[PDB]
Amino acid sequence: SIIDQNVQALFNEISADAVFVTYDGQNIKKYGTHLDRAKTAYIPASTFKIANALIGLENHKATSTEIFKWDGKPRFFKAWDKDFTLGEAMQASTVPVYQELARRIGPSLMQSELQRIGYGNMQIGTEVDQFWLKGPLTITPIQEVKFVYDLAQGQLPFKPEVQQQVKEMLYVERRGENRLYAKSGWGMAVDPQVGWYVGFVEKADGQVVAFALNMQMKAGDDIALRKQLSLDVLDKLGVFHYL
Ligand SMILES: *C(=O)[C@H]([C@@H](C)O)[C@@]1(C)CC(S[C@@H]2CN[C@H](C(=O)N(C)C)C2)=C(C(=O)O)N1
Repeated sequence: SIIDQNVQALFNEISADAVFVTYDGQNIKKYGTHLDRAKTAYIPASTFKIANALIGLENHKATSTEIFKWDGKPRFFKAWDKDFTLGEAMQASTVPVYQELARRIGPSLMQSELQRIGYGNMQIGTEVDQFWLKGPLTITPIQEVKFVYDLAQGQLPFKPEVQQQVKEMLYVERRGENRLYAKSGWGMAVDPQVGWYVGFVEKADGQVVAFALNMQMKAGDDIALRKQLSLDVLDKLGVFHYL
């Protein structure tokens, strides 16, 4: 089609290895300059916040109303120097809040919950507040896309109210009837550094298009490029047209 061409021509602009995967419940579609990336496992980085919230709510280690208090030790960013709910930390990608959550879960529950749902290679090593940021946990774009697809459908192995709560922590914007949910990620502590823009689009007519951008990142890159590249693709596909 000409849709594909317009989509690929977008990537013909970008000088970084990238793949963009879509999943509608039937077919995987892959776009970008390095298609092989879709099958390659990278660290989830801050995309793991989705499964961290799920496991934590499912196992009574937090609620979506509980306030995670700033403990006075300044954080990497100044925007992180306050109190957060898990939903608020989800949009601000507040890492220390989600590290506290991982420490509340602990290594034994975290491991067995990840085996139970089959998330990536299901490997955490020895530091329970670090495995998604530096490894050994890794996951393919195809796996991320099918994961967030089931989330949107309520079909993950978690209580339906728990998926509903983490789902709405991901809500970004709606255009007329169509809803966009998304989570970004930048694993800087690894070589190569990996960028993520995972999420989905919920039509009003029930249908769901999950998506996963995965690209290589350089120190200094445009922190906004992951989201603006994904919205351009989704518009070129006709899944989430610009207004
Ligand atoms: C997660 O992947 C990553 C590490 C520290 O866990 C994290 C939280 C840092 C960044 S960069 C920074 C956080 N949010 C900012 C942003 O996107 N905007 C629009 C201001 C930049 C990210 C990231 O996803 O970019 N995640």
